[PDB]
Amino acid sequence: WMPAYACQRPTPLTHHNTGLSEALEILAEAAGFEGSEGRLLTFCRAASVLKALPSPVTTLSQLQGLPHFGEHSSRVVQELLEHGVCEEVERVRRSERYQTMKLFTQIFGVGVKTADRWYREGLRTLDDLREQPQKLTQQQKAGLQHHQDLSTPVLRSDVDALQQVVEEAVGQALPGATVTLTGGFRRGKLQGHDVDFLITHPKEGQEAGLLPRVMCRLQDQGLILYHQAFERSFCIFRLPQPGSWKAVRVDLVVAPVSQFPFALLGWTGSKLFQRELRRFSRKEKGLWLNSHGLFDPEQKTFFQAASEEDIFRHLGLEYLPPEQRNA
DNA sequence: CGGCATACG
DNA sequence: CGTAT
DNA sequence: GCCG
Ligand SMILES: [Mn+2]
Ligand SMILES: [Mn+2]
Ligand SMILES: [Mn+2]
Ligand SMILES: [Mn+2]
Ligand code: NA
Repeated sequence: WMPAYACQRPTPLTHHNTGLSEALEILAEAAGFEGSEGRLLTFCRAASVLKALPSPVTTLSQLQGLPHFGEHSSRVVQELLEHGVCEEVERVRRSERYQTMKLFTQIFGVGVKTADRWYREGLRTLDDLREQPQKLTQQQKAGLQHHQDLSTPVLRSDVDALQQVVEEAVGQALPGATVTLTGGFRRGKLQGHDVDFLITHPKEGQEAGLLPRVMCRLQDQGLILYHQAFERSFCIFRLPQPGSWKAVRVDLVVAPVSQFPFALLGWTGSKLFQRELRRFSRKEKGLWLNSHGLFDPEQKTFFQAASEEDIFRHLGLEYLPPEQRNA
């Protein structure tokens, strides 16, 4: 009843087991802070299974047979059902290690390995990081300088205003080029931590050199606070606000139209959905999937897709619209 | 036992 | 390493 | 942590 891959089942944005999935995702996050990507994946998968169930779980017996639910994840659910709280989860929640790792890794430019080094060096606050600016890359400095704004949820009004200015810069840089909203907002989310845009042109090859031209034109309009030939740009915008402005993270990607369905699929997510889809592709169908194409390593050929639907079908998967990819 | 998605900057 | 989904 |  429950397939093992997240790409084989609908996962809507609103589901019926937020309490259980949120607890399992704390353990997944903590597993990553300690350097166990395997444990992180399992806990993420178990949480995602609960998001795909049609009703709330109220008895431990409702977990029998579900993939990715073993002794550990079942004990967590069990404790939550009986006592409303899981000791392990609360221990992690309150721990200085978890709180400081979450604080540091939330910084744009800081990952687990960087945050772990700083923690081992005794650092605990953002001010501690500001004290010693020599130990900061230019990317981390931008992330730290705009951390407050970047912690404010991005709203749909922000998306619409951002798309207008991106579309204007793109149109000035290359007539006929298009801008597609991707990421969580394409999956139907009402908030987010950034905005993701995918850019192409209907005539293969015309998009060459586009992203630098777009960035220059945004910078000349005073819209760029930070950015780094390139096809992916992880920026921070200076988004006008009534009488003021706020910093917003914006990802711009350029793809040739031949790759557009694969880039759209990859950049629409969710993150777990794409990992599971790529694992399914390779492990179950012997095909290599990424945001550029779908590769057959035996024939040494690429699958010519015209749409996301074509990709799902070539993989033998029932099509899922973006709003059902919230694994 | 060993894998666990797969790229670009 | 960081980033992205 | 779970599973092929
Ligand atoms: Mn008990
Ligand atoms: Mn996003
Ligand atoms: Mn993004
Ligand atoms: Mn993301
Ligand atoms: Na980070």
